[PDB]
Amino acid sequence: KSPALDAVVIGAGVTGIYQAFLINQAGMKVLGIEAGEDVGGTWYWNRYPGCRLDTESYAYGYFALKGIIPEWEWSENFASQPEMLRYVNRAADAMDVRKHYRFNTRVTAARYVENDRLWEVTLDNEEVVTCRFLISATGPLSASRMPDIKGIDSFKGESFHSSRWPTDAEGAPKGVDFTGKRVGVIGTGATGVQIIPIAAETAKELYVFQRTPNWCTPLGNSPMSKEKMDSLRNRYPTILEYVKSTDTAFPYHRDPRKGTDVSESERDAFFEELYRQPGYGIWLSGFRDLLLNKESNKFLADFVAKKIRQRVKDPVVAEKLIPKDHPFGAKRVPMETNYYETYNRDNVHLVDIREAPIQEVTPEGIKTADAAYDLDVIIYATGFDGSLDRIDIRGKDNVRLIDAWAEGPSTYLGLQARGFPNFFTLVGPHNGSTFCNVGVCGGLQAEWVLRMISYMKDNGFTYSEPTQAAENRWTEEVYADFSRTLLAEANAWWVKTTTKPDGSVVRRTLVHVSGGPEYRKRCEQVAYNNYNGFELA
Ligand SMILES: Cc1cc2nc3c(=O)[nH]c(=O)nc-3n(C[C@H](O)[C@H](O)[C@H](O)COP(=O)(O)OP(=O)(O)OC[C@H]3O[C@@H](n4cnc5c(N)ncnc54)[C@H](O)[C@@H]3O)c2cc1C
Ligand SMILES: NC(=O)c1ccc[n+]([C@@H]2O[C@H](COP(=O)([O-])OP(=O)(O)OC[C@H]3O[C@@H](n4cnc5c(N)ncnc54)[C@H](OP(=O)(O)O)[C@@H]3O)[C@@H](O)[C@H]2O)c1
Ligand code: NA
Repeated sequence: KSPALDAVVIGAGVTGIYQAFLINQAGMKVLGIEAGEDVGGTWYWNRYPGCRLDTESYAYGYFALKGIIPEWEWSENFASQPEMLRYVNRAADAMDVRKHYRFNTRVTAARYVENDRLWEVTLDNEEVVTCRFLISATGPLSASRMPDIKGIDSFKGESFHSSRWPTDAEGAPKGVDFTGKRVGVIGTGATGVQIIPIAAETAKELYVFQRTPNWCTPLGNSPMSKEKMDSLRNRYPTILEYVKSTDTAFPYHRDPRKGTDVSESERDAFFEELYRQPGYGIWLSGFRDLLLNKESNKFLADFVAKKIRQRVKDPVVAEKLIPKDHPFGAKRVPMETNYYETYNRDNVHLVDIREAPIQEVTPEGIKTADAAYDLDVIIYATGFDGSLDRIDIRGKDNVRLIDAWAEGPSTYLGLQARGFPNFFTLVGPHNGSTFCNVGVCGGLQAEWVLRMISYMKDNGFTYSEPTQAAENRWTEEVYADFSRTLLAEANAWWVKTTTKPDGSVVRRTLVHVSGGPEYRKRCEQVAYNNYNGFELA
């Protein structure tokens, strides 16, 4: 029995559509599957107020850099979601990729057929399709879901979850005019920090329910002149080589100096300058030991805390906005447009729900351990937590992917898992999404997988699976790299420690943090050497 398809690609975000385009371009038969109506992923689903890139538009736009849509015109230095969706749509047109997709269709199960070396993919628990290779591009973040909070359904006002915002016939978000309404926003991640300032413009009152403050820095967004855009486009071959060489694929690289190689005076001027410069420079152009050394991190953390105390008038509000929890840059840093100055407004209140946890949502609003809040609107900006978990993925011996990774993700090259032959996992925390410019990182990863699939076709191979030794070595290296950073202690739950019944200890990280260029170099050493570490047949 032979499969109907060379490959199934799950997902129509920037990663999946590019992967599908590439497979078809190589003269293979691909079917893409997408839950939503159309292309975009992130940029299709997230329509909340203030949704905007943290990556410079020209650097995220890999499809423009690569010469798929080089004529593309960015209107701002950090594109908003509507422009992002137009971008993805234009790319999809040029790739002529929509014809290879089933939209409005959810993959419910994927089961590997050992005797046939193929994947049975189940669509909406009904139709089954067969493919040689299954490729997930289901997103590094999973699921809009109501958060773990009692009484959400009881609220009589307007509810919004940030990743499911209601829209009008044009696709533009609706119910965004908060004139005369008392608003609650739960969560202060990158999503909340984008919503809060804009909600404040129209809301009668705004309560921010903050469980943990993040380190946020100014975005410094501005419009993009035609002159600048043309100048950038002309420089695209240089820009593409540059972003292909930095550790994150953002257009920034670490200063070669340690924090202690300069005086306190010099560090101060250095930070002051970066802080005022648009984009991630203050994080990604920092001293080389910023994420390796406690003292170095403290220099910058102390500086950013100084800035928060500058921008927020009330000294009490300010200290509750400054993290003590974690080092600077240990989470992907939220960038902001006048975030801190929002709290200076009369109609804006910070509610500390660490000290006073939410007990439940109510017909009238929200109830904390020591107060009740009457509200007309609640916005859940409460995040995402994996996209693969929602699919019943079964490998050899009917083993669940969920179980195989229960002790932490285990892969070779971040791309295949032993037990799951012919299955590629694109763009997730386990292969570097967390801190990447995903437009570039994801695109490069899809090209590598294409090259592997093409090699197998050329050689008549129909089976690929990592050896246990290659997978173990790779996964142990990924942990070792991670453990040398400050992230190890900062996010404890990012490490899975298993002490087996026999007494041995296994440590895995949920988050791969190695430099992109180094990671790709390793992938090419493997590929060139006839995919050493993969069993192929
Ligand atoms: C608000 C927001 C802002 C961001 N900004 C940046 C940024 O500035 N820079 C950056 O590098 N990264 C950013 N990211 C991270 C972002 O995930 C990537 O930039 C990128 O969009 C990921 O693309 P993707 O194709 O891999 O996944 P997605 O864009 O998430 O697409 C995955 C698709 O798969 C579909 N899918 C999932 N499961 C199934 C299934 N079972 N069956 C059928 N379809 C399924 C989903 O519907 C979705 O459309 C941001 C993320 C968010 C949420
Ligand atoms: N380009 C951009 O500027 C942009 C915009 C949005 C998102 N993103 C990316 O997408 C990722 C997700 O960001 P996000 O802001 O949507 O989510 P997030 O980072 O996970 O933050 C969710 C927020 O909600 C809180 N929270 C979660 N569950 C809660 C509950 N049950 N009750 C009360 N509070 C709760 C969290 O607090 P705790 O910390 O205590 O859990 C946190 O403050 C980010 O890592 C970011 O990189 C990027
Ligand atoms: Na105030």
